[PDB]
Amino acid sequence: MASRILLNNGAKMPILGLGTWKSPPGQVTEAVKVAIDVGYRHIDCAHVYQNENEVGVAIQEKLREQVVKREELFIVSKLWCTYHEKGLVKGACQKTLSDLKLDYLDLYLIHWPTGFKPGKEFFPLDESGNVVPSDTNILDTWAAMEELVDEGLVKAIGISNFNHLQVEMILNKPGLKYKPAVNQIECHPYLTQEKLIQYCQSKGIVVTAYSPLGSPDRPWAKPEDPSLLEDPRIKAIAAKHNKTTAQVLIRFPMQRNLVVIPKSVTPERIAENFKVFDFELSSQDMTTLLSYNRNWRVCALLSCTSHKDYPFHEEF
Ligand SMILES: NC(=O)c1ccc[n+]([C@@H]2O[C@H](COP(=O)([O-])OP(=O)(O)OC[C@H]3O[C@@H](n4cnc5c(N)ncnc54)[C@H](OP(=O)(O)O)[C@@H]3O)[C@@H](O)[C@H]2O)c1
Ligand SMILES: COc1c(Br)c(Br)c(Br)c(Br)c1Cn1c(=O)ccn(CC(=O)O)c1=O
Repeated sequence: MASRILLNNGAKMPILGLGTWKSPPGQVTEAVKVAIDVGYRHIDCAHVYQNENEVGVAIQEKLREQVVKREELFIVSKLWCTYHEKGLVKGACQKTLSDLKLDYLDLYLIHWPTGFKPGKEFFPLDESGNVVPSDTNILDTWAAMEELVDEGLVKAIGISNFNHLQVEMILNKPGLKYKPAVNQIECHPYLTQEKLIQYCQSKGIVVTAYSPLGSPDRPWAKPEDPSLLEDPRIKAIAAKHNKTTAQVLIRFPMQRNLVVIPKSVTPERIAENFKVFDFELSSQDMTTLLSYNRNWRVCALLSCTSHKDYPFHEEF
């Protein structure tokens, strides 16, 4: 589709972006310098990726050589769960601004619908292994997000891993100032998200799909797990197209009006990943892909299954 989808806030947003979860501080700068070199204009970031400083370096570097202008960059960070208490949102936002070395974000997401106990510990757990919630509610958190818009710190606000009932709850929030611009969710061939994707676009909310390649590098990957990249059925469509299994996987959600944010620190792969503004997949394959759906989640936040705002109990 069109390279820069438009958000319900006036801004357009690059449908392909560089993902930075699991990109170690020591490698992430050179990856963001490279990805910008090849053409990426969109960076997916989070405080909880513990590399924002290093990311921010690469971004400043490119501006101060005027390889790209600020207003050309679509930069996304997220508010981690330990920061939902409304009084802490602003500070968390400023901190990530300071890390990235930016005056403003193009998009700040509520990273998960679930509030954690505030601290340094990103995932605070009781003795049984479930996280320690805060009794914060979404709407209060969301309202602090809105204040960030009005204050000029962020240009848009979205949500990530929200079920539809959770988006609905914000939409129907009395006194609502801004509807969420984006829902960032897990989306890929073994989790096609047809129902929630439908719901979100219809409400005029742009859907970014995360872990498009299945996130083989996810730390808790069992060896016996399915691998998108090494699925014979998916390898074929790629050979048929004279492109890589990954390039398929990346163009797939793009042909659904989703935004997509593959992660790499491998400069070769980073650029292999951007070589997708120049072909098309057939409706034959598109529907075949959608048929592989196993309702399989890479990110299920299982330590939070007994959190009142755990989002994955809902069908969608
Ligand atoms: N909002 C949320 O809750 C949430 C959750 C998960 C992810 N996300 C976002 O989505 C981004 C992408 O998702 P992800 O990090 O889960 O995993 P992913 O993008 O599905 O896959 C990344 C893994 O695949 C490898 N890879 C990258 N390009 C490749 C290529 N062209 N060929 C073969 N292998 C390739 C990478 O290796 P190397 O890097 O070693 O090359 C890395 O190990 C994240 O980084 C994050 O920004 C958001
Ligand atoms: C639920 O909190 C934990 C816990 Br508990 C542990 Br242990 C780890 Br490791 C992570 Br990375 C997290 C946070 N987390 C996930 O669970 C799944 C994906 N991600 C990446 C993301 O949210 O973008 C997490 O940070």
